[PDB]
Amino acid sequence: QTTTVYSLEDLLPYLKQDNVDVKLAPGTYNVNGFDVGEDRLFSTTPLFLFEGSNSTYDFTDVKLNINTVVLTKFGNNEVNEIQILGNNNVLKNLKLEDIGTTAPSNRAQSIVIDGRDNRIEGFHLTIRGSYPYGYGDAFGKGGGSVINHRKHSGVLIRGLRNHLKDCTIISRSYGHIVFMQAASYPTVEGCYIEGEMRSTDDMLAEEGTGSPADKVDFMTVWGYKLPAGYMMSLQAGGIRAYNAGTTYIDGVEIQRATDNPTVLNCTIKNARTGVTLAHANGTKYVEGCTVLGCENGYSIGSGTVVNCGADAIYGPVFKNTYGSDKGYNADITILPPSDAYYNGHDAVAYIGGSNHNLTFRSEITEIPSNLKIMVSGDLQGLRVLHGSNPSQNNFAGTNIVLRNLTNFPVDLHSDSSNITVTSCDTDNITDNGTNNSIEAIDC
Repeated sequence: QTTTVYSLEDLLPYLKQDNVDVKLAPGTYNVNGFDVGEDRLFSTTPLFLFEGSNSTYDFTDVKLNINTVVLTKFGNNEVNEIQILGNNNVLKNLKLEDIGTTAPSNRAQSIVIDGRDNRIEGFHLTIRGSYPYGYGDAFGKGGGSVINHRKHSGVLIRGLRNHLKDCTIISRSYGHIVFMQAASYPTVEGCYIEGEMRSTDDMLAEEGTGSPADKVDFMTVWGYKLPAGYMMSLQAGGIRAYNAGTTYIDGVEIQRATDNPTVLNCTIKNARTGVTLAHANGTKYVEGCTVLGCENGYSIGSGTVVNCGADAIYGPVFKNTYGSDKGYNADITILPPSDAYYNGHDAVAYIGGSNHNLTFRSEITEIPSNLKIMVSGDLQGLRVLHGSNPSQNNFAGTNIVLRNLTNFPVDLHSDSSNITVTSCDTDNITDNGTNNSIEAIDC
């Protein structure tokens, strides 16, 4: 009972209907500035507002090119390209590309998933257009920013039991790539998520150019001049959950934290973090993932990370977020480097909180001398120097199992206690903590 349409104009009325089975015919469809206006294709934002329920939309072999100037055609208002408000919808196989790099007038998201039991599968999304682009979050990601931002993020998962499956999300925009706000039981599965990087040294080389960073003398939002020797993503989170947000289900506005997120078989490359779910409540579960060249690998706060890998070229593979982290169980492989090392954090892992069970595995034999597993201590992390983000650094670790099946050294700080360490080698383990146990393992 599939209805096939051959233009965006004939597609739009179906987005208001329940129980439809619609296919946009293979082809290339362009959305330009002249398509936005009262008498034009798109009079309102979101451009594609899926209000119906129990519908299926087939975008196989559809290329949708959206000119980034459309992000400025709705005044000082947020522009979403796609938003799902209905329930039990399936959208599949769309290839969506932002054309050009024009920044939104306010902010933008490519896709916002509200409602319940929706699935977006097989999408290929290229995100462009944001301001400032080139600094990551160094000069602001919220209010009071050093440089005023106009962010543009990829997929915002909200609602209930919403599902992003087998998608490719490429971001060249300052914003999250995939993030969750007020989402209950979201699932991200089989996705490839990719940003790009820039060194802080390259940013500092803007001295004397009159760039926005040069005009503030490179003073970051963290309270200090941008330090040399770090590799930053130009994006925010690869997959990042919020402890806040607004969603809509069945007409009901809901403000709540993300809860019960699941991330399965995802690859995240060159983002600010691979998988960060520490701010979500409920059960956090991450399995089968690969994090490459991110500033941080896995930070879920509490729950399970199993059969996951990350390299350590730009940041630690593992970070406890706060000293209140409790019950973080993790089995992480430190992968061979995906590119040259540029890790100014001087750690492959930062461990704290209590009652964790942590296994690290690696076949790396060539260990850079600045890389160690830290239990407590003063992490030289880009965003936590000099008292910045104080709850995220310099906290105690107690009652933690640490199985170090790697050649990386371990430093147990004086704030660590009751750490049960097993390790391939114990000669490179420094123990300044209280009542820690260190035992050797064979190979």
